[PDB]
Amino acid sequence: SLSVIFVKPPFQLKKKFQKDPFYEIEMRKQLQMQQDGINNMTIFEWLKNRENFKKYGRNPKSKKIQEDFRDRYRNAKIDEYLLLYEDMDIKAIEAMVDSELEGLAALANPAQIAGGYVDVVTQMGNKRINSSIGSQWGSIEKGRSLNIENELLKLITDPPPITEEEQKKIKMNVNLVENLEIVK
Repeated sequence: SLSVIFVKPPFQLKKKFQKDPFYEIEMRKQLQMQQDGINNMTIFEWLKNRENFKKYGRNPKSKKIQEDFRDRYRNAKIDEYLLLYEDMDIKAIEAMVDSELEGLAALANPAQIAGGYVDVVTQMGNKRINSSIGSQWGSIEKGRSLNIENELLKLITDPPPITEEEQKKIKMNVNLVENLEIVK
């Protein structure tokens, strides 16, 4: 196993998300899923994805994966609502579902700057709370995602070091949710 890496600086619940209590709940939900997404990968895996994202950029395949899911999810929800509430006015249901989907985004767990190069999409989440996380991950040259890689390198290079062979068998171990910082 490995020592926990806490994200530095902590993620922030910005001013405009403090009004409605749903946003706090969602930010934890979303940071969790991104956390779980990293801790599912191996040290070598994560470090490669970050290597590639830095060297070649965003993966064009991922936007298509996501829109394809939206389209499925849209139709899936319509059927759920048709059959659950007995409204056969599929145009009404379609209107309603499309409202919901306006403030929803396919969730890349984790984002691509944060080592999720080839993500498989399966859940929807608040588009804005998702874009807050996404910018707070920072840039390649500076930010929270960088601070995770640097700390993770010191861990593997300090003695007794970790070879690629052992990198491929130790899973990531970050925490993005304990220290969530509510702006004051």
